[PDB]
Amino acid sequence: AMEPQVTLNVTFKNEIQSFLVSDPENTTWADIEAMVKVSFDLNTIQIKYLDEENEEVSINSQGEYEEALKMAVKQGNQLQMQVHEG
Repeated sequence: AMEPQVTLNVTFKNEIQSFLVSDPENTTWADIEAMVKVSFDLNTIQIKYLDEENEEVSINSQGEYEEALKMAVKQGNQLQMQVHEG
């Protein structure tokens, strides 16, 4: 046990919102996507994050989300995310 609170810093265009997610192992990618959709009024989205190689990589699944979280643990419990419409 067990990943600590993670901060998701999510950019859409020139807006950014930070979401403090208390128990990331207890979350689903579907839940996170839904939060981002509701926040930015988006329907179909692609979300990317900045990985260890400092490249934007899309998260398209629960597994890709879980891997992104493993990285966040090593990087100060935060993820820098970018959202694109469509």
